[PDB]
Amino acid sequence: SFHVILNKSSPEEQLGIKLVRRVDEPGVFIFNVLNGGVADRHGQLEENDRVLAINGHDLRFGSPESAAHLIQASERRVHLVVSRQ
Repeated sequence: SFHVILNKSSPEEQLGIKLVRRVDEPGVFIFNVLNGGVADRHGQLEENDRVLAINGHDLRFGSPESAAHLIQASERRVHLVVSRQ
């Protein structure tokens, strides 16, 4: 796994990542990265990356709903632990 730090300019700003579940395996995955958004401009995240944790909260067997809630909860800093096949 590897670390990605994204910073929100405002607490309500979205990261520009659509997170999804999969029918046949556990995990929270990136479906797409929105052009010009925070994640896109940072440049590291790719489609199909798995989000393993956000700000120290484990998402290995978590949901995109929990991920969204955690992203929103942070005032600015979003520390993602990510894996890529």
